[PDB]
Amino acid sequence: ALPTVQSPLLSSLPGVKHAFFTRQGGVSKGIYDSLNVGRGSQDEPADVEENRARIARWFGGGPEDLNVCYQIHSTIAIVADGSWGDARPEGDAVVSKTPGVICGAMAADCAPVLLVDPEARIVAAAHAGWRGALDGVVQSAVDRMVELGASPANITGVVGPCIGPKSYEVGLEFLHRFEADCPGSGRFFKPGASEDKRFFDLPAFVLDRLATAGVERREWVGRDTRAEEEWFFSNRRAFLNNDGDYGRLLSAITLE
Repeated sequence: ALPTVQSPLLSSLPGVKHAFFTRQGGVSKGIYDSLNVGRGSQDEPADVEENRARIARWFGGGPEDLNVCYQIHSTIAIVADGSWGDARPEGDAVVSKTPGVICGAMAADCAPVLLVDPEARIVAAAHAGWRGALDGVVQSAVDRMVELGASPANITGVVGPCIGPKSYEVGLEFLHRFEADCPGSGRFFKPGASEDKRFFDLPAFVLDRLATAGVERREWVGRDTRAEEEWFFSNRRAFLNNDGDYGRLLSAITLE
């Protein structure tokens, strides 16, 4: 029933269920309209819990089976072998080899990444904003999966809805940070509204991180959170509209 964005690269995997959720299908009101999963947001806590329950039910489980971190834009990848209840451990990636565990990541412009090694039977959900992506959250998630038994060369990784290259405007300090800290990343920047601006291609950069991490099977679903208000929440759109907060989209994967 819940609308979802799914990838052909993951939908064919038996015993594995994944989904990049939209803003539709929930109970939240106003700027949070329907499916807001942000426990750290200013929305009604009860509604947020109901939205999380709906998503958990889509997966065939319950709220306990949902594992989502207190995201801090780090490269910290946490392993989940069971329910955390209402606990939100600090981190930006959830990894598991345990059936029933739903690994989830939240976003509203940043890039969610779902990964899986279909042979070792290991899954993971990562939160890759510009900071996490630059610092290595993708490689970290892959490394954590490997600790559980995964093999880089057998991992499939998909980037979900996020702010697109036609929507992500950034300044020169941002540009220079990437050019200096990540050699060659300048190719992911495009001409902006002025010489003082540039458009950053986040999904392309994240795909590059996956490739550098040994992930050979990858893709971006090609959905722009900022551009498609009909389907996605967007921090950038919230900024431009002067909203003091925004709804959060969930992206998750699980070993059935």
